[PDB]
Amino acid sequence: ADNYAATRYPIILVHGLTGTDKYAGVLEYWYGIQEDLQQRGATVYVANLSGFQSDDGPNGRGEQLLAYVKTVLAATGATKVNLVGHSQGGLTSRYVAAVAPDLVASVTTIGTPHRGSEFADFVQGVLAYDPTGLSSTVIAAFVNVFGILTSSSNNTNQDALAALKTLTTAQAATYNQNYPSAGLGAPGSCQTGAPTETVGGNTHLLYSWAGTAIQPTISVFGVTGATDTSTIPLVDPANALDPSTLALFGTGTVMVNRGSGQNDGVVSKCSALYGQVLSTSYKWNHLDEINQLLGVRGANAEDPVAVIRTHANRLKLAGV
Ligand SMILES: [Ca+2]
Repeated sequence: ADNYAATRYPIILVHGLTGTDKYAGVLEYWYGIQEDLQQRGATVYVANLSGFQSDDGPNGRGEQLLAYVKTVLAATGATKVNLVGHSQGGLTSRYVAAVAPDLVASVTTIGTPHRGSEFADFVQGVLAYDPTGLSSTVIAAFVNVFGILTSSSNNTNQDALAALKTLTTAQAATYNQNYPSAGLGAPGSCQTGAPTETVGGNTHLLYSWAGTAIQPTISVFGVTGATDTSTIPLVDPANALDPSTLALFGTGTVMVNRGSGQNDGVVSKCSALYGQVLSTSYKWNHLDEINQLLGVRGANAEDPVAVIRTHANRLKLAGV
């Protein structure tokens, strides 16, 4: 213990897809990160939202988080919170920052698809290929039951198709239209915006970082091969001990063929840019960003727990 990560305002960790579980259910989402932060003097809360849903909407994750923030403020006696989200959680965070600017002090997005995911476009295109349209109903029924069963609170508010639609490239562009941010650059620019945003009296510190383990190598006959820079070639134990390692290399290959460029298996570099970009050089796949699975990472991957801890100190020195 010490006060290295002792920020003025409480930190709320915001999850992306999968299960309406903040963590727990069958394993914590932010693996070992809450314990580490607490040990260094931080007040941390983990949001428990719908794993499958859109961010906006009456029953979306955005309104669920707003409610949660209010509960935390009432409990801690604090006046604002620092929001840090991974994946879709970064989009849920932007919603609260937009809808309730006076209750937010900073927004940090880790591997967030601000411009959507090319892999999402792929999955939906596949689903839409069924001329009878029956598959979409069955897979939705299957993913929804999964969500409620994996949910810690066994939340019945799941909508697999809404969540899929949300991570889509086209839908993201509409989201950015409805919930603009000074941290965002022009669409199609692959550029970031300003490091802060002042929503009338309230100023927000904006940060982001991406993982770019999946790099495009060569193209031949149309296809482009990719490389997983987070692992030592072939022999890396991560390939054996963490099944998401190879899985994300594969989804990352599909993305490279959809013109995404370097990515983390789900989100590309350009789609993740927001506010003050601390780095896009991390050799991490989408799940390494949150120290998964069970803390397993490739030999070339930076320590995610260390980066997040260092960031809580960054906020502290910034005054939030
Ligand atoms: Ca991993």
